[PDB]
Amino acid sequence: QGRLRLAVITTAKYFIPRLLGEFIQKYPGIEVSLKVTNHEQIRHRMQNNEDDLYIVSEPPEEIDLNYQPFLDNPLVVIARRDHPLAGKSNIPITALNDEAFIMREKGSGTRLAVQNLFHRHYVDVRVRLELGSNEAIKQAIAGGMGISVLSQHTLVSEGARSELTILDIDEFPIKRRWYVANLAGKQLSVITQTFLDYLMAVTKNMPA
Amino acid sequence: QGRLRLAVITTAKYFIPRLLGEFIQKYPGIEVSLKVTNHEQIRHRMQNNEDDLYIVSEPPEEIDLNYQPFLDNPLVVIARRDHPLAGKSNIPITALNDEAFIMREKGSGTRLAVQNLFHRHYVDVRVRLELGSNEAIKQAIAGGMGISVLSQHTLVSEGARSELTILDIDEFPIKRRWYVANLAGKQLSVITQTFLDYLMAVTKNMPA
Repeated sequence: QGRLRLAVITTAKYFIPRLLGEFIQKYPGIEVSLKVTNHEQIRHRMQNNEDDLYIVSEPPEEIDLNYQPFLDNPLVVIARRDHPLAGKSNIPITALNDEAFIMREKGSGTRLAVQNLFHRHYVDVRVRLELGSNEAIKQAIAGGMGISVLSQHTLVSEGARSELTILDIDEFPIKRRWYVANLAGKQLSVITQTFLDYLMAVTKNMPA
Repeated sequence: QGRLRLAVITTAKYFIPRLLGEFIQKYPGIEVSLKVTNHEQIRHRMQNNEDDLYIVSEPPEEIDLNYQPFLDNPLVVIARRDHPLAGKSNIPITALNDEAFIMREKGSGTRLAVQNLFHRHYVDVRVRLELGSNEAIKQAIAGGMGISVLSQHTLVSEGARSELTILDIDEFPIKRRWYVANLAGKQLSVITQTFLDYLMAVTKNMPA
């Protein structure tokens, strides 16, 4: 028996549940409660010590954590397939200037990495939609409301008649990783420790 | 010009963005910030008066709101298509007893309606996964981790080789509606008022 409490960043909401399936067959006593949030909300969770484990791409600055990388999390430029640059290669990052660009909510680590990248490269995009969900943003792109940068893991749901496409823009993908983390020095439960080793083992040489 | 701040329940994250597309073409000055949450978190938003408009299915009890229904939000039983009851009709609600059943996070209105319905009907389900996201739950069902009850709006993404199926269980769908709401007596901005009328008009006799 036992409860495992996971908090994960938004982009891990498909992967982790799917991994839970094998895990839970292997340990039928174990209950799992999963919270899905953005990086800002997950810092608070960590500050109130709410969970056993946290999955993050960017470690919160003011929290002391142990962690291991287990999977790449490349962030890519997504557009609709009728975009004029769809299908083109070696697109300079300068081509993004003044493009209609949908942003995630404040507190998103996705947004903060895009902002840092654009600042670093003197890129100015035209933002009028701040949409607090990866799925909302994919819908907006599909409805012709612009391009965005999201985790490539969000495109795993896209099949068949997917309107979405990755633009091969320079400086992309934003190289980023998923980490499994716990409060530094925190004595981990045996359930927690078991999941952690399970996660590390199943992901060992896995691509994205 | 102007900013519109929308907070919506999780199940409205596909619909509303898609409706934003026509709206924003019509008013190119208008910036829209969208937050996506569950009912518990949206009560807090309302308590701190954070947004112009709120989309909810169940009005928070202790907040005084104006609101209008604009779209049905039927909650249905979802399983994987190899489920033994997949494809059967007039399934009594008693068939749910001891079924492996994935729940949403505490604070979900989806969860509270399922709990009320099951209590009312003396149904006990076997819960070991509490997954804080509709998408997480669809992934779990697809990976054979059980059945759940979600908004039918979450199945709009399912196409092609969808593993998911609606079980025709009695007492389902849970009849529920999306409402667009604002703090009672709150003087609405002209941007806000414009969106509201736009929403009401475009949804007027729309099915689900």
